[PDB]
Amino acid sequence: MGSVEYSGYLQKTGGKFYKKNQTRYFELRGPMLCYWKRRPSGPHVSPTGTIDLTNARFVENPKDPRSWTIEGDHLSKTFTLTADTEEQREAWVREMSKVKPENREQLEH
Repeated sequence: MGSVEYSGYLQKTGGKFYKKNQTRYFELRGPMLCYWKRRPSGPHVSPTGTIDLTNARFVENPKDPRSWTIEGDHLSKTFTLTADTEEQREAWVREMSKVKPENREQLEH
């Protein structure tokens, strides 16, 4: 797509060794997720990095409904995305489900 469908803040691991709980800006562009060290001056600004969430599965942590576990065939690695609110908890994944995939379907055999 390239356009933004949804954006907001999430909690994640961070600090030098990726251990500490830090807040970062996230921005959803179709099946692609962007994240930023800081808020951009505009959509033309490059993100810090992206995650391919095409046909990704999202499962709640049994100890923390707000902490999503993200895995899928197109995913470079397992991610954790922790919401701040109950509304975000649900909306986050829902918005990432409304979007259409861009990648070609794979053979599961």
